[PDB]
Amino acid sequence: GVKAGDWLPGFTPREETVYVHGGVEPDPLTGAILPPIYQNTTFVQESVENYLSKGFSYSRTSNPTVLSLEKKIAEIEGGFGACCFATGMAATVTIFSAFLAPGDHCLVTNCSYGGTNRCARLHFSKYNIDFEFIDFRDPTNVEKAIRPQTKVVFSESPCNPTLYLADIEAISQICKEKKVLHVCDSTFATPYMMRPLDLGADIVVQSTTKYYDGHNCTLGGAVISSTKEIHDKVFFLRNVMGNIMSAQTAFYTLLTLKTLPIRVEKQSANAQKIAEFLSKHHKVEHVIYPGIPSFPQKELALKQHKNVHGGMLAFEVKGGTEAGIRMMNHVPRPWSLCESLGACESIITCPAVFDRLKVGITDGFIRVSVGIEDVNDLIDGLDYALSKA
Amino acid sequence: GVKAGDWLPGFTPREETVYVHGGVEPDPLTGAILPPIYQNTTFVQESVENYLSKGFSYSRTSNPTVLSLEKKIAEIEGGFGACCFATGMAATVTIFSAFLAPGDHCLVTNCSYGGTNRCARLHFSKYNIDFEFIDFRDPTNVEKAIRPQTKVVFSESPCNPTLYLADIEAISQICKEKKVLHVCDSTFATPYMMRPLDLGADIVVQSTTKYYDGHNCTLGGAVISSTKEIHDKVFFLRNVMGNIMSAQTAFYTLLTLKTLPIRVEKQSANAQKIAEFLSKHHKVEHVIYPGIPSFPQKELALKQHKNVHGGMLAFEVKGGTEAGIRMMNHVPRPWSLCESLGACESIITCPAVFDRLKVGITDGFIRVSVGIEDVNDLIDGLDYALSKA
Amino acid sequence: GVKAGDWLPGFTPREETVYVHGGVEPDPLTGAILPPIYQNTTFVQESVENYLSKGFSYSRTSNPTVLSLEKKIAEIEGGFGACCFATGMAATVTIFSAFLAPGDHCLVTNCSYGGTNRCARLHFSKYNIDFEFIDFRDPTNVEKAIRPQTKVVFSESPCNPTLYLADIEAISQICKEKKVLHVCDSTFATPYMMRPLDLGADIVVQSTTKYYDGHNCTLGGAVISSTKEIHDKVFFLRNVMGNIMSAQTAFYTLLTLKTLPIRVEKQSANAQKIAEFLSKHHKVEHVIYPGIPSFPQKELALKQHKNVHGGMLAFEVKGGTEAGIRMMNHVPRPWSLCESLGACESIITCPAVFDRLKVGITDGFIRVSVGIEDVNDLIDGLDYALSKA
Amino acid sequence: GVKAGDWLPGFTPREETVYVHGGVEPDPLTGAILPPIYQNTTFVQESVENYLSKGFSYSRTSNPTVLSLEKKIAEIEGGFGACCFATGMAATVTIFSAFLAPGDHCLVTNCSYGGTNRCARLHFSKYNIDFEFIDFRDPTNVEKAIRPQTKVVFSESPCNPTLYLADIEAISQICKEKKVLHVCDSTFATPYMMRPLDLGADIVVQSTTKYYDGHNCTLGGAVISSTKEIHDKVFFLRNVMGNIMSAQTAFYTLLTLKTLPIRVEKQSANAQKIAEFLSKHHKVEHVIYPGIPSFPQKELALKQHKNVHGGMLAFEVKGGTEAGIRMMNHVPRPWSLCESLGACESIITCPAVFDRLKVGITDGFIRVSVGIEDVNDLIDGLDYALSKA
Ligand SMILES: *Cc1c(COP(=O)(O)O)cnc(C)c1O
Ligand SMILES: *Cc1c(COP(=O)(O)O)cnc(C)c1O
Ligand SMILES: *Cc1c(COP(=O)(O)O)cnc(C)c1O
Ligand SMILES: *Cc1c(COP(=O)(O)O)cnc(C)c1O
Ligand SMILES: *[C@H](C=C)[C@H](N)C(=O)O
Ligand SMILES: *[C@H](C=C)[C@H](N)C(=O)O
Ligand SMILES: *[C@H](C=C)[C@H](N)C(=O)O
Ligand SMILES: *[C@H](C=C)[C@H](N)C(=O)O
Repeated sequence: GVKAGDWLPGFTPREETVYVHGGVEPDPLTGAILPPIYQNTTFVQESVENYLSKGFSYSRTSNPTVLSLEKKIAEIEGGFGACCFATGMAATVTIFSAFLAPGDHCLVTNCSYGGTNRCARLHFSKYNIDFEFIDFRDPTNVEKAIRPQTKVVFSESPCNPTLYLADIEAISQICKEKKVLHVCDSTFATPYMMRPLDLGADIVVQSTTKYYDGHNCTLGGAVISSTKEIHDKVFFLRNVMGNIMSAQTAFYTLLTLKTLPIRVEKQSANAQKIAEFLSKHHKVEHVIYPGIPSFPQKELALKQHKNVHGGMLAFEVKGGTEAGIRMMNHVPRPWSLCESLGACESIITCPAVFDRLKVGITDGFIRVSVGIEDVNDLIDGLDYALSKA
Repeated sequence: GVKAGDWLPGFTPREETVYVHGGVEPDPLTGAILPPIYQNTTFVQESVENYLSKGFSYSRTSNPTVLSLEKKIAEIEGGFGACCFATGMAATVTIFSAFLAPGDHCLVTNCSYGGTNRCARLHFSKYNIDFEFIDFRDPTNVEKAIRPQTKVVFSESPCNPTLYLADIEAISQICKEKKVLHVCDSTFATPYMMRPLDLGADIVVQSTTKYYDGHNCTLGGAVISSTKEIHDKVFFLRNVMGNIMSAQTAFYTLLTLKTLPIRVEKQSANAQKIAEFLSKHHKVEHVIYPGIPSFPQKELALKQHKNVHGGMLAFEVKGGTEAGIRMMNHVPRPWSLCESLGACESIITCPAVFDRLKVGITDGFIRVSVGIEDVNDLIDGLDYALSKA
Repeated sequence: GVKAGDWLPGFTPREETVYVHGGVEPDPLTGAILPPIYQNTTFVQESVENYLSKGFSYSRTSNPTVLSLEKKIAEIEGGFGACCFATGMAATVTIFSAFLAPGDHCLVTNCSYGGTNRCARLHFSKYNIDFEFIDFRDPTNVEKAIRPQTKVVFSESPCNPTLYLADIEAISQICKEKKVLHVCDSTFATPYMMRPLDLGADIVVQSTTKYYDGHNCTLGGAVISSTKEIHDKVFFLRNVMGNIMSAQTAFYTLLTLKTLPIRVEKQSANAQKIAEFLSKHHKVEHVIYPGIPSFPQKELALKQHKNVHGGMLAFEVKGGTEAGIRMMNHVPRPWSLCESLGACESIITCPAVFDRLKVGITDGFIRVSVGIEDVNDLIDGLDYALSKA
Repeated sequence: GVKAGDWLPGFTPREETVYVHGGVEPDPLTGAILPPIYQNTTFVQESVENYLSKGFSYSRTSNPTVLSLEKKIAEIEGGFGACCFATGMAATVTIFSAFLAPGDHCLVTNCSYGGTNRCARLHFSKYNIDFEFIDFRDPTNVEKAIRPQTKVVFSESPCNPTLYLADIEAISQICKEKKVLHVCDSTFATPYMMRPLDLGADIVVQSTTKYYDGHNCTLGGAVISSTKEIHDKVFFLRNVMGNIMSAQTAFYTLLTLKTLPIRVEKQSANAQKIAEFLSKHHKVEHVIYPGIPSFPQKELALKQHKNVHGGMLAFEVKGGTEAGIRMMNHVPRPWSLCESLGACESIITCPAVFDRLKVGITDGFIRVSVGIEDVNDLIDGLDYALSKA
């Protein structure tokens, strides 16, 4: 006995259905199929006694549109709850703010996203928090570097920009044994390819700017928590730091998330073909893509990646820095020369120009974000650029 | 000589590249990869003499964000130019307002979208314009029905809600011989499946509300004209009728159009499987889908549809009206019971309750718009509803 | 016995309170003090039987945000109901579309807004509708020009750009005697200065673009009807023409309307001072402003205008067209040289350059929209411009 | 030589002109009178060498719409530069993050906004930063409380919710002598009433949520710095913390700031009349408003407030807590029972329920934010509620 507008009780929607509908139901007041945008700072209360009945009071603390996105994101990533932020850096910084105090130690991948690196070094370390950067490719490095003061192990997989993988299940096992928080930044992967919470991570951080948005439209971040205790700590501190996502951003991301599976499938199919083309090009010294046989962590890629190997790839042009620069300066449309990644629009950048040599970022190293354009235009443009290297 | 930011000279970008990038280059002032939203009524002029240098004066007439969308739409549909409107109905009535005058005769598909039918009968016919509704399935019917006062032949394909097809190329040949304007509403098809301007139509009308948007987010319309003379008449009259699209809607549509190929591929693959499922179901009386082998206009569908047979299908439940209604009252989530079509969210519609019998709209007749959810959830939901019917 | 969140029963809110709160109450579901933006095309129905319970089905026909604005506008203008449109021209054109048929006659002010003029002449007259342009300054001209075929008398007061007044109560008396519809465009006045429905008009048309918005942000129109029968006709035809306002525009206008009284008071105080300054300047041949003693319809202005004499003024520079042009070309910031009016930003334009001499628009004639800047900057800028005339 | 579009050289525009036009010129590309919304994540670079020519790379770092708002805010507040943030709390915590390090002492008003108090105690003090809450009413208290480790003196004026004043100029003289940073939160005052940078403060923090917005529409924060060195530290750290304002919020705030002078004039005139009414009411125990003659810091208010005494007031109901609660449960529309302040809509707040006794926040203590409704409706509503108390 269930009617139009109910899910059938006892059934779990399958993956692509969750991207379309998770966290959202038609508006109860009007039936609007999309939740309205609560572009609104404050919420009227029925009486002094009934404060917070209806659930809301002030949009810095929580907002209904933002909360619909958080419910969707928690379902997609497999978490107890999620908090959404103005940016991915805000999400990351809130984890550092909540879980570290002076005297604590934090292990971070040495090939982090650069911003994560700069916020650790140039900011939180003034609170006498010890950040140690290590090679997460071997989990025993993590196990050996954990101290009694270690509170957080912060992995990223694939890693910005070298696309190293971290074995998330094994690191989680180590972190569970040592009772330390395992935080994983899986922005490059997407939950469609890898869900760190499924593999035992305690927290996931996402830049929703990148693939969740996928359109170069909005900035955003999310923290997805494995437990209520962690979630409530993140939520409380978000209210204090004032870095919640806005209702309009959340509306845009509720919309673009619906297509994340078909976008990432297309981007990943394009990236596989581009990586194969570059691996045969004589001006190209090395290609990094988890889907080609030369990838050094192929075994882990096949264990840890679902569905696809992602839209990110990297390569090194022969001839070092001058050659990388000539190539960049001649990459034609439809490519865009710019920062960011994950978008329908294909993007290329040179991480070093825009030492570093021990992090993998060699002289002619190029990070490529593959979009959903026709792959022949993308390949023709790279081939032209490489003719100038 | 080609540098970053230039297209390779002498290359036509491929189709999916045009969906991503058509009509848009990075902002010249800032490099912004998306054009900014010109949420702005009026445009400052540098002098009386240099009036309309920079090209804009007032947003009812033209607006830069709307103009970017129009360039993209004209490129995708293969037209000389496009005009964007607040809604598909505004686009349609602007065509009727511009190209019909008292004493004129207009042939319309008798299976027209019901709105198009009702603006003709209940509104424009008070101006002594004669609208004749005829069966467009056989082009010879069109040729035979043309009269000395015929000015417009207004086809639609597939037709709302019965999915009858019209042979656009054959009708265009007839219209070209008799010197009559051919207008085609290809809302249900999408330029990814069928481009009437390639098949000889003089004008295309689109409800961008449906598939161009594809997210239940915005209303919009577009008129794509084969020639400059037609385009300039539409543009002039849009300014007079005050029914242009807004900048914010144009921005949303510029974003959602980038994924139209992958969305329509996913929706159409889902629709093919749903239509096969329904065609085998013992409580289903008839199934209409241009891609299943029993489709009555199979030969024209294979000639006229490019990649897919679309996301729309229709079927009738055995047991007549009471069974159709019981079925629709029990269709569970992920389905939505509502009007409209074309969206990521799958939609089930009852065309009678949201004579009718003469041209297909039967008792238990159900119009289905297939979204991008997991097809197995969609089928599970219909199978539940059918078992309750 | 009434509590927080109720109006006291039996009391009518006063004028400025209606601009702040009319048509809107906190969201029942969340208490949001502002209504959320229903950026949403379609609305899910509970069952086939309960179609249109909850009130909505499709945003071309009606949308909740748009309806909140319509309720506010109907209260502010004193009408039974209001319909909102994509633009003021759409509102006007819908009145012509609904109330005129071939053979009918329509009286229109000869100093109309130009667009109204061009849509009558260059478009509706092809339906054999006879538009006659007359001098509304004397009501007996209206009474003498009414024919048995006259269905609409269309007044505008103050008139674009000459600021002639029409005696709205007297014209209404004439129209009631002859049983013809009196439609008044009171865009230049605002309901804060004159409510034609209070003076017996049957319909008001507004470009909400101008003062209701007041920020050069959105386009919009409204039709406010004196009766249910008129309202329902406008509503039905809006659904057919597809020219409804969007939810986002309605949200912007729900916000900017809150300040219309304080904006228009400031603009009107500035305009009075500017008009006094120009009336003494030796390069200025004539100044038109209802608040200065030289205004020809001063008696009617004092009868018909409440609170203020408005933010619009006009003047003629000595030396004809070349002098008007030199002046325009040298009007400095904070002035903007552009079309439109009613905004926080002061705007100046020359109507003729951008015969006409019998409509009042003389050679050196300048239409001025006064904003809310400091009046000394505005006057200093005009004085500088006039030194170049 | 000055032409349309130029300011007169050597003239400082007056204050209300800067609210309308500060930081914004017509779009160079199109003449758009409002800057377009750069709803856009990343910015295309023309070459490796010309990196950050055009001035933008990524919206977390800087965005053109946000930068226009920052220029306007810096002009209005009288600063070298401004940084805009997602919220006022983000602005505040960015100040604490940049200018405090372990071992540092910080003096804060004991009547600080409660959020500011709770980010200090419950968060930054875990970094061995000592926050001391002292009575800022007498500047000598500040001078006496400074210690060798004092780095920041953080004043607020008027204070949330008690409306205590701090003598900003005297405190700035003390801070300049002791070489200590003076930060002033003048959210309640608005730059129209009081500019701390003019009174010697080193930094101003604003919740733009409140009066800059004034419409309950957006969240936002701003930090306005007296020097380049301070501004560059704030900017660098905003990029690291990921808490910048978004382009859409900056667009709303650019619009709402244009009317801040006339809004605050209207709200303050209403608040003066409400405060006089309350001061005469037999069920009112105490009334706090800086403009009524019994205000305890009347002399400083007359020295420090420019045009108005603001829209905030507070009062206590006779009969203690039960009476205050009965009163608030019966305050009718147009009042809203909720958090926040500064808006067109009048708001009544209970600060305890939305120790406290030591610094003013008594039993029946009610915080009132006066909007721009008709003052007689506002008073009628309070008089009804008071009669029920
Ligand atoms: C971009 C990014 C971030 C930072 O997110 P923003 O949204 O840019 O603040 C963090 N981690 C990774 C892997 C990232 O790519
Ligand atoms: C929906 C539709 C229309 C009308 O478009 P709106 O955007 O709803 O005004 C016209 N033709 C077809 C085939 C349609 O489906
Ligand atoms: C501007 C105007 C119009 C047209 O309104 P739009 O919003 O520009 O379509 C109609 N009447 C008057 C008096 C006007 O000023
Ligand atoms: C509201 C407020 C804040 C915090 O600003 P948010 O925008 O709510 O984060 C800081 N100071 C005062 C005085 C405030 O009123
Ligand atoms: C980070 C820029 C600060 C950006 N997302 C990138 O990786 O390019
Ligand atoms: C038309 C509603 C008036 C709608 N697009 C439909 O066909 O459902
Ligand atoms: C009309 C332009 C077509 C505009 N509102 C004006 O009067 O300037
Ligand atoms: C703060 C809520 C956390 C709010 N601006 C208030 O003081 O009401």
